[PDB]
Amino acid sequence: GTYINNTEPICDVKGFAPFSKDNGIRVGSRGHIFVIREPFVSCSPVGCRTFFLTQGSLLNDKHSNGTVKDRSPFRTLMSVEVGQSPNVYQARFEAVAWSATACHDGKKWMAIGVTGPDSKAVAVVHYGGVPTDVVNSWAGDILRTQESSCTCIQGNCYWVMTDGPANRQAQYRIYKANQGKIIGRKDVSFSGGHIEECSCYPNDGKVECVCRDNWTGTNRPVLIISPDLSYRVGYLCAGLPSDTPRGEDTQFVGSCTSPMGNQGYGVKGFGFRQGTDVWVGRTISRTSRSGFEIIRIKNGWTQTSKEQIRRQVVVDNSNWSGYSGSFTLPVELSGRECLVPCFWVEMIRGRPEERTIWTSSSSIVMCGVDYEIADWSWHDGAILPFDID
Amino acid sequence: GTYINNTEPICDVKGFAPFSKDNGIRVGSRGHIFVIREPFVSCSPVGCRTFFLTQGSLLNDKHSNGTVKDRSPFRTLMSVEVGQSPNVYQARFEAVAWSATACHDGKKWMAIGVTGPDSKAVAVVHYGGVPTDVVNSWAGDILRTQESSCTCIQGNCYWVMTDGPANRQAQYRIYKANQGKIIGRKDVSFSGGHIEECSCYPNDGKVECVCRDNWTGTNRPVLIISPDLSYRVGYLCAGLPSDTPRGEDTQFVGSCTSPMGNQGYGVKGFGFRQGTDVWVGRTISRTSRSGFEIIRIKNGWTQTSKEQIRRQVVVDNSNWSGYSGSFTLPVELSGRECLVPCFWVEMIRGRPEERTIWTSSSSIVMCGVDYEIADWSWHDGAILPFDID
Amino acid sequence: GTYINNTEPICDVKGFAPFSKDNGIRVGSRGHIFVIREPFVSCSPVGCRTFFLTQGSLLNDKHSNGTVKDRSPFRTLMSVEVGQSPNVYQARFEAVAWSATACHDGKKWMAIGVTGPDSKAVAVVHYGGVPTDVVNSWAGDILRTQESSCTCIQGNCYWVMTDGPANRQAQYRIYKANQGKIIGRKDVSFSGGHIEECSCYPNDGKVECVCRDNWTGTNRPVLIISPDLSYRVGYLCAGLPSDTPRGEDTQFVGSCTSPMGNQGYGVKGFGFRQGTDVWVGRTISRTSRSGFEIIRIKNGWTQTSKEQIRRQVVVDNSNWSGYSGSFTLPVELSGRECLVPCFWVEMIRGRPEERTIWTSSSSIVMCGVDYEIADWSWHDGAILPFDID
Amino acid sequence: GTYINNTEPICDVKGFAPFSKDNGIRVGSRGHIFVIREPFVSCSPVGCRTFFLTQGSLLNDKHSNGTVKDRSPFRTLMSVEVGQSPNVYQARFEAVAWSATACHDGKKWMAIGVTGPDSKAVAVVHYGGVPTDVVNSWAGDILRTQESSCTCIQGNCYWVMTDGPANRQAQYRIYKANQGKIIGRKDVSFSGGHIEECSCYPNDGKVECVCRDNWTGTNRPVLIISPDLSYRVGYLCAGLPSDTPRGEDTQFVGSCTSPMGNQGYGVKGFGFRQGTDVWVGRTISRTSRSGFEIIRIKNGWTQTSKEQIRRQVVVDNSNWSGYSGSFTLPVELSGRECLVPCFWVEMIRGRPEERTIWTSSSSIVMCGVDYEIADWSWHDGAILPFDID
Ligand SMILES: [Ca+2]
Ligand SMILES: [Ca+2]
Ligand SMILES: [Ca+2]
Ligand SMILES: [Ca+2]
Repeated sequence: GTYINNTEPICDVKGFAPFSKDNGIRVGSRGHIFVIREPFVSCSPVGCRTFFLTQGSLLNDKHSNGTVKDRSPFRTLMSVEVGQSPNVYQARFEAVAWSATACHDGKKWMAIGVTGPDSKAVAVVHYGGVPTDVVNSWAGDILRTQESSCTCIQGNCYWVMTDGPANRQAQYRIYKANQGKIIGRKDVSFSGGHIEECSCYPNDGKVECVCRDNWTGTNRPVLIISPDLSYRVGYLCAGLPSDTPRGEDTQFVGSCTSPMGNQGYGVKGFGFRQGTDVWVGRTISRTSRSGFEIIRIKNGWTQTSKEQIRRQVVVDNSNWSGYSGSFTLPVELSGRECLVPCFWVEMIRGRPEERTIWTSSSSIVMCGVDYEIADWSWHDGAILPFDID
Repeated sequence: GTYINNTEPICDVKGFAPFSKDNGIRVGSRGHIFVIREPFVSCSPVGCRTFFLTQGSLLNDKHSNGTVKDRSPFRTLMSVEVGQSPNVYQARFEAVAWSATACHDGKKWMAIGVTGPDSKAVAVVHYGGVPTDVVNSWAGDILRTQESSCTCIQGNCYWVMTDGPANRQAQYRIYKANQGKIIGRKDVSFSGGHIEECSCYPNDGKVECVCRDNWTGTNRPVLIISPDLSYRVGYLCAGLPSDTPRGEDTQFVGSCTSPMGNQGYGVKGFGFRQGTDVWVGRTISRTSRSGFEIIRIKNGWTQTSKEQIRRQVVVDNSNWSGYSGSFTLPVELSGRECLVPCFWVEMIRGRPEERTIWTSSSSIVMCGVDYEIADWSWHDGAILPFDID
Repeated sequence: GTYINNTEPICDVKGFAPFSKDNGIRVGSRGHIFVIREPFVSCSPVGCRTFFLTQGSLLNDKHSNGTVKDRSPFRTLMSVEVGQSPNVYQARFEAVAWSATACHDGKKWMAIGVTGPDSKAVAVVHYGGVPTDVVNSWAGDILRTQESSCTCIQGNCYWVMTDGPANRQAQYRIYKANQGKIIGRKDVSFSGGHIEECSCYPNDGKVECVCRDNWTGTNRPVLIISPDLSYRVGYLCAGLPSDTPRGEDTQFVGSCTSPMGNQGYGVKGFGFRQGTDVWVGRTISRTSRSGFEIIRIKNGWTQTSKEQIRRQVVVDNSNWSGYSGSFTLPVELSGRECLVPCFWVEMIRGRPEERTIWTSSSSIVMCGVDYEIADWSWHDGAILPFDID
Repeated sequence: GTYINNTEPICDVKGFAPFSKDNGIRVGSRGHIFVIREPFVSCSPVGCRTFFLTQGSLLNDKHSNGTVKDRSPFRTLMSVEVGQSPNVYQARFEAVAWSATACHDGKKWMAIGVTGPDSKAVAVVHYGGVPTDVVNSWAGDILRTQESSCTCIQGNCYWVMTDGPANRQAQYRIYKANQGKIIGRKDVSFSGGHIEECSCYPNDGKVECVCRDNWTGTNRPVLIISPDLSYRVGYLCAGLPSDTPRGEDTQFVGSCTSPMGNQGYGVKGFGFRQGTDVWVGRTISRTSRSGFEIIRIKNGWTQTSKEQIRRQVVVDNSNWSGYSGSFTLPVELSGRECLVPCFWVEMIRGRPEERTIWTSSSSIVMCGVDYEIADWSWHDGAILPFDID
């Protein structure tokens, strides 16, 4: 007995409890902490890990100068245990990557890193610490993936990739792998729809993803993947937009099928089905990546509901946030009969918003519980500028 | 076979042998050492760990500026092995917390961290590295806990919490948990009595705690918890006060039922029943947190005894001390038939007493043995001010 | 079940996927990273490790002054997991050595370090973390070895050593060991031929090595070792030279038996048999250790072929490279039926080519896959000079 | 199966091969390395560890100022794997101690640290990471022990302690322990003889120690302990003195029963019985702690032999040495049928000999092999003064 089932329903939860906080930038003032982005969480049967992209550079060093390309040859995926800062001396090497996803099937870690050139990039699949397969760019335009946990059901692991334009129609694929080896792929037909940077989780033996529309939608697309790779694709039905930037709530009319709101740009974000309701994350500000709030919509997975019945602030609107993503706790760690829904929020510090040569981020992680949880702000807390500035 | 019984009597001991000393502040002059408070010890079947609260900041860095609130959003519970300094690169993440307790039931670590807002704070229970339950503030006034080892008997783990005023009547609860899940709670009726920051241990299959009175008592309250959660509550009978600040010994009349001494303030401290005698810890000074001595009182658990029959100095009255707390060694590590009683002393350095921007502490840990042990001073030993000062 | 068989054929592969990159020098600007050379990779059943030679000195420290002899008494072999920087606090001690090889037989690591004086040096064999045997210099002229993975087949581990002149005829031996103990040696007769710094791998139950000629050959010698230690020895047949320095390709006529090209000097490098084809590594420049390319030659293992059918650039010719070496993934990690061929490239920074007091290197590791992989440059990326300069 | 037998003869060896070298001071110029003394080696069934005494202070920090007492309250015993520098972030806490011994019985580590006051000091026995027993000073004059590996035979572990004057008659005891608990002690009658800082090893099911005479002997005492604690005591028979300081070899007449040479002072050192021969370590200089040489004396364990038949220099007489001590490799690591004899040499840097505020040391470790090994110098190699100077 070794593979995780993950065929159970997602736990229905009234609130989200603080899991961990790494304080990485604050520690980085003096300690040896990588400059990072996308601090995503994923879990095995023994514990949860925080994954992150590095530039081979440390905070308070000249190499942190953020003029370096995002898609550089120095870009690597590394990991630490959840709540550990992304420090050099505890870190584990996962992949060469400027885009990533990772997940644990119950026996080993699977990690996928995209590197190489824009026009012909390479996704290298790792399983158990070594390359086992690859996917080459199929559309020759920045092959890329979730930047969050992929999802593993019964020994088969699932993720979503995109190749094509960052601001108009692109192409989308879902992938399936067992023990490091790709055993199926499907092209997701979604004309007029855009998909990036999906936040996925298991629920009831399917994969559900809530992704980012970077073309015209201030709502988030939703992708529901069956193990045979038939999928359903559309938009989160709810009548509140959860992308950033977005328009006022009052203005918004939702749509189960179309992007709405007619604005470009975006941020990675997430949501969890709760029967027919939905929990949705978003920044507080509609115009910038500041603040973090999670909102439950009555019937918001099946209807263009604006029925808000819960709201918990996790980062206040005076503080910088960023990407967020989803994962779940396995049953063997949680001890429950359902899959506990959890999320992470990245808190971006430095350039552009602040006068620094560098940019990094830290995180606050939260897990669904059966109780209301009070509002508070678990913000980054670093004091900028730093010495190297 | 996995759960620890801890149903055995506490070892009767004539003295306390040095276990470990981390030298954390001294190392922090150059190494990457968290700024800490409450360095409590707790043990599993494989070893003992030192837990501590951090601020996400390191010694000799600007983030150590101690103007930050105690109950900040950066506050986390972390741990290292006993005698390791609270350094970043060996540390293990336990909880987001500005108040904590932890203990090991024989299979996994249970850790409890309180964070969130004063008026509606959240205790998050961790078991095996993940959230499994919570307790929300029931009195909306700084929900808080032991800052020391909780106690585990036969797979059920016990701790004490307080919600209410820091200087007058507050409310007190005891909690019981199995595998991360709360299975019972009881309100402790104690009118006119105050309870904070309890130091508890197993003895004979009950939980005994020696807590801090921050209202009127220079004596320490005592709480004795049966596994069904019926409890006995009162004050340590002995005719010597062990709180700080306190009045002269000669002045003092003890009380098995009431606080005595009629002074406010306090410090976390401890004691161990020895049949009907008691070992009690206290600072040497009656007015400040300087020095550390442990005293055995003949019949001091059952009578208002002033019969002192042993005294061992562990920190001299020229050196700063602080909180102290209790724990026990499991039988599987100790190899004995009784539960060895052990304690830790925190040694506070920096503000208020010394001219620094920061405040941290280090520790000396001691374990009961069957021999008299000579007086000495295992003091912190750091040389202040530091560079950042 | 514990010993690795490694009796399987080498995987036939169309390309090489990025495995890892440590970014060691970049991190060394601020972190505590050894000054290194020869960052070779070798793997066990549980993972792959990067081995390296240190000088007991760190980057950005006065001890990194590179006036110290290469064959100094401070020289040690240490290791980290693949893709971890050669940092002090994750490193594992392997041997005292200014020349090395290491490999894992399926039960334990075998490590061999040469130290001591030029005229009578000592190779100390380590197995399972302790000395188990030695080989003393047999020719009293810088006893030395592969600086890469040795090769283990069925519990017996194989390596090649050289004792004698660095620029003319020297003497060569192959060694065989089980559980740390030498069980056979053979002198390799190779008059007029030179062998240094062999890069070997298992294939079909023999050991094949592609070594460096430092006397007259711009082609590489090839050594094929049977388990009874009979061997075949000659030169890589192919009509393209893969040493550096070398002459133009157009000029070159290959030879299965003789060194060709009539130039001295050299660099450690590698190649893999693919049935009758060969993959060969080389620097891009013919005159300096800049760039890295891998080329497949149709029939290049059996014929003086110039039939190039694949070429993948891994480091561009604007960036410094260095030594390269080979290893293979075990079947138990890879999950395949063949031995996946992998290599590493060292990227040298600092003196001579650059104005620094020091010299170190970092690495990019690559593994054979069943797909073409696009050209790119995974270069070191450090920004020199450093502070200590 | 868990306890080590260690009832086998000591391997007869013709030379000593380099095991490891930590380079600790050199790394300490930039890394976070404890200021140490007595870097002794001891081994379990899984590997060998280097133990060391720290002051809670790091190299290049103001706390390294060596005005601090040797017997301070900050003094702790810590350990790392053999060949790792004594760095903070890999170190393991063993005991509070300004004098120590440690050894592994096959199941757990036993560690013994002496701390507390000169006139009534406490040895705390640790087994499996916790206190299990103590020995209080019996003569009220600096209770102290080997500063090297103790010796474990069949689950019973043996060490030697001294209480009394450092320069004239003192009292000596041998101790026996199983699973952390003292099960026997014996007073060693040795009138006119002095014993300090014994270097012991198992051989043929007894414990043999070669100790330091700090009173009148430039020869070393020898102690042979049977498992029932009857002992034989005398001096190493050989006609060459191995203490430092000592008189010329030519002058010396050995003695199996008496100290000879009539000089005070001393240094910890070692020797190994080889049937009736002896290997003996000593500094090269007769007047200072410089150089290291090992010499085999024909019949030197049973006769006042001056028959020198082997000599291997390990540190040259231009370089600082210091204490040395003995240990053995277990059969389960070594794979042999005899106990391999190994030793360590400490290389002292800084005050007194050099102009520094601090004093620390590094080490070179060596293990017996069946071959002559060439002369060389594996010296410390640090470049003093350091910055803090
Ligand atoms: Ca959008
Ligand atoms: Ca009080
Ligand atoms: Ca050549
Ligand atoms: Ca002497």
